[PDB]
Amino acid sequence: ELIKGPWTKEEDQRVIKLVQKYGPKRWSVIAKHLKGRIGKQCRERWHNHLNPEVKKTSWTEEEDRIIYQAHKRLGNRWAEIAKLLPGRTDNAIKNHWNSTMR
Ligand code: NA
Ligand code: NA
Repeated sequence: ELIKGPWTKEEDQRVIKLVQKYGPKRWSVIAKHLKGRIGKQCRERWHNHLNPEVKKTSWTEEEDRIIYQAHKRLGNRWAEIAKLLPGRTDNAIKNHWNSTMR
């Protein structure tokens, strides 16, 4: 019933299209359109990777410290580190690191 593993480009495209239709808060409804994926999965894929919005251009020291400790722990695993930062996607973190923390 439920599928696991990597998100395909087709699935990512689908989530974006459905968010435009239902908005960023009917995750269970959006999930009905994706084979084997549930609301929670779609929600996290959006907030941790797909969301194109930029709401905060500055970073706090608390965020930097979390990234630094996670990097020592895991290395350059942006997708995993993104799970630890409430308002950041993996790409946001990757760029912040290479231009300010590296
Ligand atoms: Na589904
Ligand atoms: Na995040």
